[PDB]
Amino acid sequence: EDELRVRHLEEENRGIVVLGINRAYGKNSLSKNLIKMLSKAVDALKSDKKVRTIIIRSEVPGIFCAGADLKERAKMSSSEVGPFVSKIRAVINDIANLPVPTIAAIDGLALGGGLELALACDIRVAASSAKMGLVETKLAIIPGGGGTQRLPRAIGMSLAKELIFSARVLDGKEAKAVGLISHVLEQNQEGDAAYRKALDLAREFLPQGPVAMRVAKLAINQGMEVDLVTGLAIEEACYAQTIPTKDRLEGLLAFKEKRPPRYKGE
Amino acid sequence: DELRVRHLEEENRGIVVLGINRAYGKNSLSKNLIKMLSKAVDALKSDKKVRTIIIRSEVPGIFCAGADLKERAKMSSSEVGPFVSKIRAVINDIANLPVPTIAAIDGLALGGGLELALACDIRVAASSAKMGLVETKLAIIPGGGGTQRLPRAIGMSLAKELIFSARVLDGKEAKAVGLISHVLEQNQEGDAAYRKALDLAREFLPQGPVAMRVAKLAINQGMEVDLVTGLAIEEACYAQTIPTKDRLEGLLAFKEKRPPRYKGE
Amino acid sequence: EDELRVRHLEEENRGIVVLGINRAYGKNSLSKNLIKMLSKAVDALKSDKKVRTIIIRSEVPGIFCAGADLKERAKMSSSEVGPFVSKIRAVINDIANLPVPTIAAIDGLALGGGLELALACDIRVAASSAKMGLVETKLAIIPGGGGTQRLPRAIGMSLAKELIFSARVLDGKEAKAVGLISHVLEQNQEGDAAYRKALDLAREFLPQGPVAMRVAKLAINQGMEVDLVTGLAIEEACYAQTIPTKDRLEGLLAFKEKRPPRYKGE
Amino acid sequence: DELRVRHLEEENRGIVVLGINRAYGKNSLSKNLIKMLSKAVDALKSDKKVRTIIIRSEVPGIFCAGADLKERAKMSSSEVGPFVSKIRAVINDIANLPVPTIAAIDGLALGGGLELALACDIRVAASSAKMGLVETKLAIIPGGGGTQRLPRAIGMSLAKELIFSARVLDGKEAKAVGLISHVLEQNQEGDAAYRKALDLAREFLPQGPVAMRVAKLAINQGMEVDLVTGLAIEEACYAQTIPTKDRLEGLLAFKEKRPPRYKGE
Amino acid sequence: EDELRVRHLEEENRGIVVLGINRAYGKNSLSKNLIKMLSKAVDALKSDKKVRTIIIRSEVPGIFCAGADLKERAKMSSSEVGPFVSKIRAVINDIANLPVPTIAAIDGLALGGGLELALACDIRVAASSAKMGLVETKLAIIPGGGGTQRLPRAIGMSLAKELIFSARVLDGKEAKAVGLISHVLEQNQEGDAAYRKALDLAREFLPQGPVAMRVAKLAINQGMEVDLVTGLAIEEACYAQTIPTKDRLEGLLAFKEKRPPRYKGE
Amino acid sequence: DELRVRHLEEENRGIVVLGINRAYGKNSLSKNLIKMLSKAVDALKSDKKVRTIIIRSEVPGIFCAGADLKERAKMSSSEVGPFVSKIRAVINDIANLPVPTIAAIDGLALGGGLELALACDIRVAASSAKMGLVETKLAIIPGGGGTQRLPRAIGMSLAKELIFSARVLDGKEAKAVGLISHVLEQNQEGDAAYRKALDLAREFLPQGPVAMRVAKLAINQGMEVDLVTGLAIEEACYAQTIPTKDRLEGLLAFKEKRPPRYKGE
Repeated sequence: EDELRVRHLEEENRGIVVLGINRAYGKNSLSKNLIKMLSKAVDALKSDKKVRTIIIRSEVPGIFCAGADLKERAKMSSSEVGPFVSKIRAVINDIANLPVPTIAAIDGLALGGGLELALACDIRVAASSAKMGLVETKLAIIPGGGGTQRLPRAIGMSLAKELIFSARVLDGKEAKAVGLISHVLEQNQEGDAAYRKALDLAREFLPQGPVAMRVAKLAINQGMEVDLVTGLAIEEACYAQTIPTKDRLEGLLAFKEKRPPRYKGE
Repeated sequence: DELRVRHLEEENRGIVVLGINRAYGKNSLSKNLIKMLSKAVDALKSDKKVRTIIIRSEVPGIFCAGADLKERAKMSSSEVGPFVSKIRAVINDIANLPVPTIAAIDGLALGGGLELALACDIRVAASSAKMGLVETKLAIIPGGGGTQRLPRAIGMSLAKELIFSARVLDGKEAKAVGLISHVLEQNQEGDAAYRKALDLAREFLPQGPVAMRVAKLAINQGMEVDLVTGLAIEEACYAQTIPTKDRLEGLLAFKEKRPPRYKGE
Repeated sequence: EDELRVRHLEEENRGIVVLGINRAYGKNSLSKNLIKMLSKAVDALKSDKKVRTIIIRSEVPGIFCAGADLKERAKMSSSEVGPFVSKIRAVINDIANLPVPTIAAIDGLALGGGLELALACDIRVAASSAKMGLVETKLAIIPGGGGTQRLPRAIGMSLAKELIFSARVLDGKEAKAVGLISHVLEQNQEGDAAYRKALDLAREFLPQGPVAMRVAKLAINQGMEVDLVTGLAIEEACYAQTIPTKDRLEGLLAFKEKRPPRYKGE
Repeated sequence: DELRVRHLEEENRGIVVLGINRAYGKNSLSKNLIKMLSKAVDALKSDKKVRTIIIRSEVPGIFCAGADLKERAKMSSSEVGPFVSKIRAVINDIANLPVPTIAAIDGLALGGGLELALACDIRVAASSAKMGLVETKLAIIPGGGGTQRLPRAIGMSLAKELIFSARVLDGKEAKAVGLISHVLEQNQEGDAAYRKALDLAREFLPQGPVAMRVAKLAINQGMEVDLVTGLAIEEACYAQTIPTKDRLEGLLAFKEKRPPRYKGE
Repeated sequence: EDELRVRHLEEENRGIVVLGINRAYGKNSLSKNLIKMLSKAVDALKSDKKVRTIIIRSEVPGIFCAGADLKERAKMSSSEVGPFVSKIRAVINDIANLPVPTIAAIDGLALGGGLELALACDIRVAASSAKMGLVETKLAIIPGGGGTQRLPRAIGMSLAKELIFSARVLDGKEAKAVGLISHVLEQNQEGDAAYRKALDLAREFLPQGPVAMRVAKLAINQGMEVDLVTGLAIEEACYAQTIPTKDRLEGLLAFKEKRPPRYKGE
Repeated sequence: DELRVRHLEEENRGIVVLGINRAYGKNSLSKNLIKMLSKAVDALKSDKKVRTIIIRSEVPGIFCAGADLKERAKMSSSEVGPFVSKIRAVINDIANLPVPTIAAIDGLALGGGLELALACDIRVAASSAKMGLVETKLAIIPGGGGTQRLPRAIGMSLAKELIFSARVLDGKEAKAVGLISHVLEQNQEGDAAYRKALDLAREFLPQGPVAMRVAKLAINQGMEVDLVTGLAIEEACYAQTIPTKDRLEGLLAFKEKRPPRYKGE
């Protein structure tokens, strides 16, 4: 439906695919269709084995994603609200589980599902003028896209609570100071400084073992949600997966022959 | 009495202040203060109008110096364990208070005192405030949840060092390690943190009471289990806001470009 | 052997035992023998009852521990790498479980197992010029010394992922900003500034009650890996252990007589 | 035609049956049956009327022999991992269906077939039905969630023995070790388990739909976390039934001494 | 008043404390008042020092507890229900946490709260003709006294689901068969068959060391709800508490002098 | 000399037996016996050829009575705990052995004895054999993992009663409460369980050793975390058997209608 565009970058960006929300008419809000195309796209990248890094961004300057579409919501019966929100929550959770490194490039507004979707990404970067927050309580509801879970895990319980309790919106610098994002940027002429940084950062990921990068992501993600000892067991099992791989050997041979490894993800 | 409870009014209505007032014992956690604090906390649990609670001291220069040492000296070994557990219990009840909580540290917060603050959702302290857990200097350990909440709030490393060294920090340092959310210059009235607390509390009053309560649950409960279960807890908590009158007011208020009128239902 | 030295300091520093890696010829890499010696050293202190605090450092300037010895690994078959690496993960985890406070003095390079060895310590102190990181992904593998579990817990999932995905190395300054270390300082002409500071901090731990210090480490370490309610029960059971000790009485007396306590560790 | 999804009527109205019909190849979890199955299970997650789901086979003697060995030999190791995970995935969705699920074992249930059965809430089998996880005899392990659900259903010890030995049990034995709740003697038609599963589902139909679904959520989620968190999950689940019309109907019906008639809301 | 009575058995039962429910006109239902009285009694006993075992039973023949009072519920605005139910769930959990061993003597009907209270006890004993179950789904609600939690734990998930789903009611015999109870016996001419058996069982616990018995309960209850490794640490910290006890040496001494132990709870 | 490590052969090739020979002490866990047990179990972890381990007593009528009371009464406060932790640490190492473990209870198994058995994957015991955890009668509590393994093995309620009453059971009773998986009648040789253990152990020899190892891993680890993470571990483990030569052999043997020839790798 054009609102979502999945691009597979070429040349020096080979290995990086991009997901760009494009829906100005609705401030990139999460409409019933946008999460289907989104869900559709995500399920596809799951299996896509040639991908090495996924960037999520907006093609509408000044806006990343305003969250759920309040308009469509007012037309939903109480017995329909829950199911729809849960759908939002699940598509975002699917994003948090994408096989490869993920980067959310915030160049504009990002509220509710907008920020929540970015919270599902591994790393977040934003212009200093970008605005983001979870303002659900002001509407007598709560973040329904995992924000009640990922925000506290990302910036700490106390700060996440203050933000949700006050439904306060932060700008790039504030977000960076609280830890919400790793890199804060200075918006440029075309309003894509964040996306730009994301591209650069992603390139730093391309030269590594595709198989290593994935199990490493698994070890980190799964292990953080269980006791450390079990977490250690998970690392061992992820590491085991890198042993019978060619890249493991192509890497040891790359340094012998003093040259950039030619990993294949094998 | 040694514990004051007051429901603020007007532009502060919806804020309940728990004020410790035992200048005599430096606000130490005595058997009585603990008994009263417990009643206070359980009552508030049921209160339907409270939208935020502030825990502060009504004695300048002191927040709470932890457990009363004069009493401990008169306790038999078979009494100590149960007593400290009674303390750990109340602190945890305070940690589970329904509405948002804010500790206003304008004085010395040691052991039980600091642990009480750690049980609150947010902490604000004056620059000159001194806080810390120095139990190891006494051959014991934090028994009010400190060994648990401290590492959770500032991280294992920083929390361990503080416990191992039994180091006391000031407001500036606590802000640096993330022990508190807001630090500020103590005013001449000796209630800087308290004032700031009030300004921050007011920022909570406008939100849907139901939403605020289950939002706290989703957070407090979600953090202590795996993310997937947390997401389920989030769904269950959201579910409760859907069939509320406030959720509609929220949408309507938006549609009529006006401030919402939430009633907690 | 001179490979791993164990210094039981005394008088003024009594209670402090230091572990110094001394494999200058191999950048202090975690060789087969070093592991075996390190393991024995740990297990030894694991029960030593005099100890009050352990410090892990290098006696080779500019180098802390380069991590796994890339050389021995070269002479390993795929059916052996796993077991070996798991052996490392086990010793490093043994270090994490030492009964007393542990400090890692970093006055030089800390990569892979080396940085992981430090993460297993309670406190990390380094010189702003010291470099550290987990570069496994560049070689097509992942941190096998517990790094996938300890790096996200110490500096947060997002940054931890960025450092591992990009295989970036940091200096003390950056490590301080990311929260990787708790103390950073300028290197001295002796190249042992971290050690100096580490030793100073260990001294602050000496006056405290020994039994109380150990159960406090158990409570914190253990409670951090289960729901908070259980941690509270764990705190309770750890505290109960200080109740009938002589030290606790000595503590209340010292306070009464307004004097310094004489803790015997019982 | 390979996958029949029927919405029964009459006294069984509210029961949805999913029958695997591929005698062609002993109902093996092939690339196709999987896609169709996933489509089916997904569809059911949103099925507003269903009150209980029964999974059975329409090929006498065979339930589901598990992963398609024929296909497995055609895929490179680079394709194995994914497909096996796809299985584990669809079976996991079956485990989280909103309503009560019943697996009727009237035939051979091996590997994925038995793992599919463990994803259901309740299992019933004919005494002559053979079931098991024999993965080890093929140098692999159960990849349909078997290593997790079997230990959970029958306990560690027994589950390990069954998996270490790759031993196949019969209805009676399966019933002996707890692998199933209901065993009965097979019949001429070869559908005794299915028939029993129907009479079990009918017992479920009369209860309030909402409470039933949230009851399942509370049970499934609470079991995978500490008891305390689980009690909070319970509370949040219970809360969702308070504001329902069915809840008042229940009390209304009790007052009038009549059977309640729940509509979901 | 006497709607709940606490008896401190003496003679050969000294140490045993019977908690009986005497509220016949409401089938020992959990009303505001009984819940309150019950909570105080429970709280009190929680700090009682001479208790060795607590037995919970009904003073009314043919009835244990029919759960919440439908009467009060009918007269209860929705915003009042959630709070009142959590209060039953909380008290039942305090019961689950009592210091010493607890036994539920089911001599009559045990429905909802009643059965849930019984599940909060460590051991359940019931007359063969006793009726027990959770029928909440028949009322469009779910168990709210812990049932969705304690039933699956006690008898397994599959069996727990089927009982809840069909809202089936079992008898003493059928309860023993599914593991809902540990001991089942034919009723007597007094109607206190389960109680008499519970007394005989309670007596078996008396000769043991009070402290050990307690920390043992802590270790079992707490370690069960967390990973085993952490569970093993909780056992360590609980064992530790028996080491400095005088009773520990009594057991040893009593053994040497080949004679019965005389423990005094310290 | 008091602990016999023996690698059987011919028909039993692959099985190794841990023999506790120490009648001059009822096989009590002495600081020295533990020493050896730890070193033997530490080496078995690296043994490539081992496919199954069997812990047995070479002393008839006695399996293991636990820690040696005598040495204990010669230990000061400070030594007890450290020592008991050594028992718990080894028994735990045992529980973590890479391959299947079968405990042959042909005689009295108490305290550390039963706890040593609880650490094995499967427990086989004579009908006359006696086993229990009687620590509470000694004013202490199970210190080899019993407060944890027993409750997970036979249920919380039963485990509580066995530990609270500190009663002893006989093979028959152990069977009905799930404490053991197999019960026999003791023979003239006084080694009934052992024999069963071997027969049972023979059923394991053929399966893929790699699959076997990662199967125990998945089961042991998944049972202690949430189900969802449990499935992840299973995937990660299934992953390890994919690139092996054994898996291919499995598909080949089947194809060529012949028994599988597995050999790790």
